[PDB]
Amino acid sequence: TLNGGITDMLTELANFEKNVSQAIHKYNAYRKAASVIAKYPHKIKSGAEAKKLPGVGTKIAEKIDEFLATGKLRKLEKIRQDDTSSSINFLTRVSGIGPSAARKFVDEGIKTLEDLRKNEDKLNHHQRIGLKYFGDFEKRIPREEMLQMQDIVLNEVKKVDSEYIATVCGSFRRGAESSGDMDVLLTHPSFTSESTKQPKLLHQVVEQLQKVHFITDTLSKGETKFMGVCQLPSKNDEKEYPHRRIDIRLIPKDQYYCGVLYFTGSDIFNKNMRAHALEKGFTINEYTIRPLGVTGVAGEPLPVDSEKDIFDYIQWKYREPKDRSE
DNA sequence: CCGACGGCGCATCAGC
DNA sequence: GCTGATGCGC
DNA sequence: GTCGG
Ligand SMILES: Nc1ccn([C@H]2CC[C@@H](COP(=O)(O)OP(=O)(O)OP(=O)(O)O)O2)c(=O)n1
Ligand SMILES: [Mg+2]
Ligand SMILES: [Mg+2]
Ligand code: NA
Ligand code: NA
Repeated sequence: TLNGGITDMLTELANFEKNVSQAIHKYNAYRKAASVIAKYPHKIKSGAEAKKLPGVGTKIAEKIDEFLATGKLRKLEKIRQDDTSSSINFLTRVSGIGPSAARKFVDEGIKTLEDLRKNEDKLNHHQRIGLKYFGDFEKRIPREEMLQMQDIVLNEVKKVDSEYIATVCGSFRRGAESSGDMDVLLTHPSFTSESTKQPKLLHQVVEQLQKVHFITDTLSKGETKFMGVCQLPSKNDEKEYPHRRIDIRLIPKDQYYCGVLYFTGSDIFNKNMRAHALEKGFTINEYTIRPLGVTGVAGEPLPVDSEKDIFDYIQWKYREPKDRSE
């Protein structure tokens, strides 16, 4: 907060473009812009001044201006009155529900938490579990709770296989005071860039979190990526914790540093980082960094021994996690 | 003025 | 069934 | 919507 009023607006605008407009570049434009301005250590006084930031542009600057002058932005207000827009916006807040579902659902008359609650049969497993946890999904997990769950997945994993190694990523890793969700990066000897790779691995751990009731519901699950719900065990007579999204990604043991870099994000930060890499003649993914130039065809992965080596290749000072919001 | 925008997992559907 | 696309997601 | 060619 400094320029919260600004970032908010951009955020709203970005939500619009993405849910309603289905103009994903404009969505990306708005968020980068909001993240840069969020790091900005001064209270912006004008658009021009914002313009000096990378990602802030001419339009966004006129807006910031009407904004600073009126405390508002018409276009937002006016969007705010559109009904089709409010439904989509509402619907898209349901996990599993995105731009196209929300429009067909709107088209078919489903448009409120009510319409939804009586039409579970028209949803997919995904959206049904999302409907189910609708407000919980919207709550911030505070840090002390994060410390509790970590402890659990960790302790649980050890139990399945001493060898497994799980690490809590996303906003947590970035030292946040409250996450949004739980992101678990996991590895095991047995599965490497050239392994006879075991689907047993993600499975047995998922299983183990189940039997312990940590894990309550499943959103998706492949042989390397699991996406579901978990929850902390409540004390006698104490009212239970909300349900949380938890993501567990299984990574080749060996491509760990690329793995952790990726899962720690931010998403904006990675977006920015991967881009700079291209610039620099590279192409970074969760597995490897590879040379990629002129012909556009990439080459063999360069060796890496730390997250650091990935910043090195691209000419960037190491940015510890706390510095990853963008 | 204009092409490109990070890179990839899992679910679902149609084509065959 | 498989392959490719599209949705929605991290 | 912006950026960089
Ligand atoms: N479009 C995205 C979204 C996410 N990720 C990466 C960023 C880190 C990891 C975890 O993602 P989230 O849990 O969505 O984000 P977070 O930074 O952990 O934030 P939150 O507190 O909202 O979970 O996935 C990404 O590369 N690209
Ligand atoms: Mg997260
Ligand atoms: Mg997550
Ligand atoms: Na700018
Ligand atoms: Na959604």
